[PDB]
Amino acid sequence: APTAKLANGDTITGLNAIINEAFLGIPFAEPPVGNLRFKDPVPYSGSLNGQKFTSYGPSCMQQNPEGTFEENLGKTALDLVMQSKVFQAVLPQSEDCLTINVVRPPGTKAGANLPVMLWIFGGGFEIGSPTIFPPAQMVTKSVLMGKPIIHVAVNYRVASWGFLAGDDIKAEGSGNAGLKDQRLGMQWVADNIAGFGGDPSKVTIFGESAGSMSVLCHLIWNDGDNTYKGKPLFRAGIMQSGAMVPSDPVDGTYGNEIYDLFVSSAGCGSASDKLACLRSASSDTLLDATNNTPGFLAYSSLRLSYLPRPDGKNITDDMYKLVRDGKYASVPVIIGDQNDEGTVFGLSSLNVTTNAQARAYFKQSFIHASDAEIDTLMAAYPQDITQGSPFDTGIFNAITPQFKRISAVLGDLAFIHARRYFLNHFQGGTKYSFLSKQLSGLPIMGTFHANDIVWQDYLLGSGSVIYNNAFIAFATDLDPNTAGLLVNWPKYTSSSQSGNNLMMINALGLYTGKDNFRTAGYDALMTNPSSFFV
Ligand SMILES: CCCCC/C=C\C/C=C\CCCCCCCC(=O)O[C@H]1CC[C@@]2(C)C(=CC[C@H]3[C@@H]4CC[C@H]([C@H](C)CCCC(C)C)[C@@]4(C)CC[C@@H]32)C1
Ligand SMILES: *[C@@H]1O[C@H](CO)[C@@H](O[C@@H]2O[C@H](CO)[C@@H](O)[C@H](O)[C@H]2NC(C)=O)[C@H](O)[C@H]1NC(C)=O
Ligand SMILES: *[C@@H]1O[C@H](CO)[C@@H](O)[C@H](O)[C@H]1NC(C)=O
Repeated sequence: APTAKLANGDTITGLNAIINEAFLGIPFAEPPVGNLRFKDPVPYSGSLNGQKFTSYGPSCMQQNPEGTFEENLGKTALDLVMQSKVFQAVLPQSEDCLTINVVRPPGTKAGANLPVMLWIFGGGFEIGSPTIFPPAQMVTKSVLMGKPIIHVAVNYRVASWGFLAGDDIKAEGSGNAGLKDQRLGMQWVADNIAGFGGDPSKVTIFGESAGSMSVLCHLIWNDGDNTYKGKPLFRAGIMQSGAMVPSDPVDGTYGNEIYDLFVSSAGCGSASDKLACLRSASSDTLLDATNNTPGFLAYSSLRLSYLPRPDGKNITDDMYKLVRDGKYASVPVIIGDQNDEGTVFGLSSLNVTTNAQARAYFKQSFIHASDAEIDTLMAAYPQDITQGSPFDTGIFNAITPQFKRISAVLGDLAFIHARRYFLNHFQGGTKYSFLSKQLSGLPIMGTFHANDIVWQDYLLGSGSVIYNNAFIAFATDLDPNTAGLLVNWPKYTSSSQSGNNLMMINALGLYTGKDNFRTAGYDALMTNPSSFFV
């Protein structure tokens, strides 16, 4: 019964879920299969008139997080689970996965002109899909606050299929395919969303983790040109854990190293035209090859095999440099973090137990860093177990003498101080920042990376007034304060400003604070960001 009219005039039918109306599995691009593998997506051209969209399509192919070229039980066990029929029955995957999803308040009709919140899932640029991030909580809340919004989730290619790099990809101009899928989805929204009751001039893009870093990539995309048909694609962005990607270009050292290993595992090591050889390999061969390169939970940890990289075309340069140079879209922004971002990633190196070992690991991970730089970093992030993450836990959580130390560095470099760097240089619009400590006390993990997904999509907690209410107010009014919070959210200007510039969250509620913690670490990492690029 719920129906919507697309830009071409097609009339589609959806699912009435009582609490909302969903249109799930709408294709937005041609299947990037066979000879279209690794290439920019192609707009869908067929007709959908008369078709019904009542269920989530399959996720793009997924890389085993324990994947690696070494043989280990974690990799194997994980393969057994993902490849099992029950798992494949619950969470199906396919290379034919470029679909978009629209969920709206009950009774919405075209012409409602409601703000749109476009969700970009995260998953290490290696796993994930819109299916595991239910929008009901966000949609119900916007109705209750009398500020209804339309939730749009776009699917995009992950791992090798969406982020293969190296000299061949570069030469062909096929870099950052997965970000191009997201960019096409945004154009699909600009063209079609009105028919669903949405206002295309009121789009706020938001994502968590790799999805958050994706949001930043969209601000600096095409050197800050976010227009399509002369109009902005989005008017605001929200970043939940992640800003700049600390990465070398598509044709750099590790981009080629991973590419060579992928090609060899694919059995294309002898082809003179390896891309052509990859494009005709079976789906299982490419899957096995991908799982033979390191996954995000493997020892390599955040030194990712697949991630966005400057390609000289769409991401014209070092992302830190682009933000420093003013090459971004001029939109207001909300960016925040979870107190203990690094704890899950610190679990990947529990065999690093001595200071010498920790030094070697950092050396191995940051190939452009000098001894002197590695020295300043290890001085700024001491072995002292009270200093590490989970933060403020004293002598607790010391699985090994380096765990808390390694966790602190990874979380700061990848998420926390990267956020500070962004806020100190971004002058494109009003900035608001938050820091959550909602789970202080949770053994080992603390206020871990991605716990915000639980409070935003699954359960109500103290953080939910931020993750739902505050975000919906921002999408609607460009000010999180219209949410009617008990604590005013102060604008952020710089980390060295006078008073409180951070909205904080604890188990009891909100309070404000300052973004002035671990400044030695910030200087050790952000003085010359590129020294720590992967
Ligand atoms: C030492 C090496 C060099 C150091 C590093 C240097 C540079 C770093 C460069 C890049 C870093 C980029 C990292 C990007 C992303 C990190 C990877 C990541 O895990 O994300 C995760 C981000 C969140 C995300 C999307 C992931 C997987 C599945 C998701 C879950 C499935 C289920 C669960 C629900 C909450 C379950 C319901 C629960 C109940 C109780 C109701 C979900 C949705 C929580 C959120 C999860 C991946
Ligand atoms: C911790 O374990 C990792 C993973 O097993 C070790 O790294 C591997 O070590 C073997 C043997 O030296 C090498 O063949 C692999 O190439 C390494 N893999 C990677 C991804 O680096 C690591 O040496 C161990 N760390 C310590 C301090 O002992
Ligand atoms: C990427 O950059 C090229 C070169 O400027 C441009 O022609 C192309 O449209 C861009 N792609 C996207 C998806 O914006």
